[PDB]
Amino acid sequence: LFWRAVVAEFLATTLFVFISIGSALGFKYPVGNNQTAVQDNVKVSLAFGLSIATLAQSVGHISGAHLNPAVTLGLLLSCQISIFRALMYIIAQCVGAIVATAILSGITSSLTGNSLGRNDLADGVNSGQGLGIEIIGTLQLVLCVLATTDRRRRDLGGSAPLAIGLSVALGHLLAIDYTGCGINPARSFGSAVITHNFSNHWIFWVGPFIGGALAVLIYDFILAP
Repeated sequence: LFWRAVVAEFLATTLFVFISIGSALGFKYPVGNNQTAVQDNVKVSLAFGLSIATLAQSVGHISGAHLNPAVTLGLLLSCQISIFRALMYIIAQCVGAIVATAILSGITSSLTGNSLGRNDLADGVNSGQGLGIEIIGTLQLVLCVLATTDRRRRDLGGSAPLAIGLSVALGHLLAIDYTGCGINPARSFGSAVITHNFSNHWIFWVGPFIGGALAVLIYDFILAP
């Protein structure tokens, strides 16, 4: 049923976001200077992608397992996710992330103020610079998704969820640390709501939007017909 998908996406995002920040957080907690002075990212990129690949099987069976308003937005233009479906879907995806961080708050305290659960730009990375990164990051992800819903040389065989998550994993490998790999307004927002915002918030929300649109532009018009 229609409504079932909404809750499906909702819970899906909830557990997904939890795992994502859970890993990154996980390495940094036991008594400061021992292993995680600055964590070993490959684990983090992995979890971030692997997660998507798994629930994409479980929940993505019905809802679609978008877990990303931007991806849904890109899909809106091409995949035609219905004028009304998109709106509700984004609502469920957005709110779910919030419960995720909320539930994770009940852990420990060390530094309240700077980059804790949320992503931001470090040192010599001007906002514009940060913008292009996310633009491309999402552009990649959307490209893979639209790609999965069509014939392809020796067709994918069957590991569709794995392929997409791997695409997320790659998109992650490039900007996981660069921009905290936003490419998903839900992930950036969820963290933003609990700490509760910062002016730099626009970047991580505008990039995926513009990037996804640019992505379809390439496939739809030049790489589709």
